[PDB]
Formats: sequence, C-alpha cells, structure tokens
Amino acid sequence: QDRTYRHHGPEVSGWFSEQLMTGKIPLTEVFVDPITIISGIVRQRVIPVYVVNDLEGICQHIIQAFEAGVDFQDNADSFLLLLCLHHAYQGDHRLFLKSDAVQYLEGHGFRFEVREKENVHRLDELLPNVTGGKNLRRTLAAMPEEETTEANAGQFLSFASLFLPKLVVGEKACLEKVQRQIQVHAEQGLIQYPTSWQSVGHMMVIFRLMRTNFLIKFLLIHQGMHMVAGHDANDTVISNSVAQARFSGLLIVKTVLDHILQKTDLGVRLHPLARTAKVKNEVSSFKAALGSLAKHGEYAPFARLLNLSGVNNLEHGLYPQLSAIALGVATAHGSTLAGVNVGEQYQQLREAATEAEKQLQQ
Repeated sequence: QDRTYRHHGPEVSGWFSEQLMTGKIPLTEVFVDPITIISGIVRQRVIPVYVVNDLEGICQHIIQAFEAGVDFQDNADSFLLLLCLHHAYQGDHRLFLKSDAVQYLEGHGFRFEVREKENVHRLDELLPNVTGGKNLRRTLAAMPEEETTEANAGQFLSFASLFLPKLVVGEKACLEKVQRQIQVHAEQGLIQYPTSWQSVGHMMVIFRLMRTNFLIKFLLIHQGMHMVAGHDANDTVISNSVAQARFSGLLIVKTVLDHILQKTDLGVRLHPLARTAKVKNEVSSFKAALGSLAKHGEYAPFARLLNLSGVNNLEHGLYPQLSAIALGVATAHGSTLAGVNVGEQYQQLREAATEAEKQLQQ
C-alpha cells in the first residue's frame, strides 16, 4: 500500500509545542541549525531552615505579620518556607530537602541550611543578624502574641496562589482576577477566605510579595504539580491556580509555534516557508531561545512568571516573519491569533502562507 498523502494542518492542539518547550521533544526533531570559578559568578542565596516545636504557632504569627502589612524586604524566604513546610510536608523538612525541587533550586544558587532552634519566643528570634535592617526585627518584636487571624498556613498559600495566573499582566488585572476567582471558589463551596483578606490593602500586600519573591512562587508551583493525593480544599485551589498559570506570558508565542508546525500523514515538521534562507536567521534565534527555555523542563511553562533568564527573548514581536507565517496559516482556517499583528512589510510572507495552506487542503 503506497503512501496515502493527507494534510492535517497546524498543531492547534498545542500538544507538540508544549513538548518542545518543556524539553520532552528535542528541538532537532523540527529544526536543523563550561563556566569556571575564575570566569563566572554565582550568587549563593542561603535559606535558613528553622526546625521548631509548635510550627503551627509560628505560622500563625507569620500570617498575622503579613496581615499587619509587615514588609519582609528580602528576608521573607525563611518565613514563607516554614509555611510551605508546615502545609505541604506537614513538618517533615528532611523529606523536602531530598526533593527534586530542592535540587532544581540549588541550580539557581539556593543553599538550604538547617538551623535548630529548641524554642523561639517570636519571629524576631528567627532573623538573627548584627547588621541587617532592624526596622523589621523591631516590628516583629512589637507584634502581639495574641491570636487574631481566622486562617492558617494552607489558606495563606492557596490565597497567594490566586495571584499566579495574571501576575505578569499587572496589578489591576491580577487583583481583578483574584476577586473573580474568590467568587468562583466561594460560590462552588470549595474555600472561603477571611473578609479582611479581600480588602484592597491586603490584596496589594500579597501582590507585592508574590511579584518580588521567587521562592514562594516556585514552592506553590511545586505543590500544585507534584501533589498526587490527599488534596485539601487548599491543595485543590493551589493546583487549579498553577494549572491556569501555565504558559502565562507565553501563550502568544506558543500559538505562533503551533501554526508554524505542520502535520501530515508522516508526522509533524516545520512549515516549508519557515525553512527558506530569508527566515533562517530568525529560526536560529528562535531555536536558541526555546533551547534555553526547555532546560527548565517541567518548570518551563512558568518561565515568564518566574522571570527566568532569557525568557525575554521569547516575545513574538522579535519574530515577525514567523508570526506572519503563523497568522497566514491561521487565517486560512478562518481562525485568528490573539495579540498577533503583521505589519505591511511581512504581508507578502503572510499571504504566501495563506495561499499555501488553502492549496494543501485537497
């Protein structure tokens, strides 16, 4: 039986482009084409891992500190880690230190050092230093030992996760997304957060925290993907939040990639118009950018959210020719690509792709 040639068009499913961006399919399947201590610099970020009795109590104090609008400038990691330790790992810090997630973080220069504190009076005791900013230490010491918060570590984390999906868009779009999502979860009877948390003041505090702190974002993403069973109401929210945040700030370039990929009866390949000499330079840079992205594996889809290096090179605007081919193919199927606009200079390439597609549809 000879070849039954069939044209199926672009990979609008998004499956193939996802595998390419997460390193599960090598880029050579579609495309073609050591740093030393004396040459490079690695910034180590030491994160104290405080083992403590009454981890619940300390977590309540941490929550109440955030509720009071306390701004942990760059000493938030230790306290935020205790929240994640208490909720996700239920106290077991040693199991966490063995995770593949910690190994990945050690790639980012993170160094987790355990520090045993038999008993700590308050949060001021968990930030020892003779030189650092003392405004926080005095503030944390000024915090009352009174229990005031209505929530727990789980709710704080699930609430924070709501900021992930639209974090990269801006403060207005993010907060509005949080508000809508809170209503969805509340109406469906999944979770109900404290009233005071939904105030503009409190939401702004959590927004500034999420936007500046890499670790809390990563740990939520870690929890959302690698939690396999025993899901709380909180775990469910977190998993849903992380799922929605997938490829946030990368959706446009991803659809461009989808439409420059062509599927036939033989398999998937790059669009012929993308294989011309005129565009080979753009494809080379694009492959290099995807390669840098794919090294992050299962964390690649949150690359723009986590502000990983090189992700700026994935803005579709940098690839007008590929965008043109992508839109050219899209328009042939009566479809359109959101956020993609081809200038007059590339319309000829755009029309060529359109005419090419409507030709192949036999």
